[PDB]
Amino acid sequence: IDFAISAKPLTRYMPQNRHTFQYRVWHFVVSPSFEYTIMAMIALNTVVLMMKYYSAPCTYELALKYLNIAFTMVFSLECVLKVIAFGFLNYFRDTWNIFDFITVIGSITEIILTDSKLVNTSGFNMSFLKLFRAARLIKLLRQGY
Ligand SMILES: CC(C)CCC[C@@H](C)[C@H]1CC[C@H]2[C@@H]3CC=C4C[C@@H](OC(=O)CCC(=O)O)CC[C@]4(C)[C@H]3CC[C@]12C
Ligand SMILES: CC(C)CCC[C@@H](C)[C@H]1CC[C@H]2[C@@H]3CC=C4C[C@@H](OC(=O)CCC(=O)O)CC[C@]4(C)[C@H]3CC[C@]12C
Repeated sequence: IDFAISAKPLTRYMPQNRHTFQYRVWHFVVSPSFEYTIMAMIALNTVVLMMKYYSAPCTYELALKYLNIAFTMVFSLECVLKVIAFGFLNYFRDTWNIFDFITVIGSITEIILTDSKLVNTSGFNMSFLKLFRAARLIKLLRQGY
């Protein structure tokens, strides 16, 4: 029970400036119209991962392609909305953000390499990049405790 040896610090992410940007976005990030509106985008994104099936009409496969993009942008827009509102160094210190950073930087590059302008050759395969967009399911584990 004597963990008073640690756990001294608290939040300490206050910008405390009423600043032009930093205390304009930080107010947006906190005070849920964002905490529940990103807990709803990781709720529909765990439904477009279950909606893949075998022999889809090729316009079902296309609706999922443009939905996956429409969640990657939202999750990437989240990513550059917390480097701004918290600062770069205070962002990469929760370990639940450098997880959400990796999944988005790994799913941004899944959209590109499976698109044109770059070829899938040189004996290296983009099949393992599907794990990065199927790892957004673990973002639901965060609201366990
Ligand atoms: C968290 C959950 C409760 C929300 C929604 C998830 C499931 C209820 C949905 C998502 C994807 C669906 C699947 C998507 C595709 C198919 C193929 C489909 O096969 C056909 O094309 C034949 C008949 C048909 O068109 O449904 C049969 C239903 C099934 C398995 C669906 C069953 C219901 C699933 C699992
Ligand atoms: C974004 C989240 C909430 C996913 C839930 C959306 C689904 C309710 C939508 C998205 C893609 C839709 C599908 C896209 C393509 C088709 C093929 C379509 O078959 C056709 O050939 C008709 C017209 C066409 O798409 O060319 C019939 C409807 C269906 C199954 C749609 C049914 C409704 C779906 C599953």
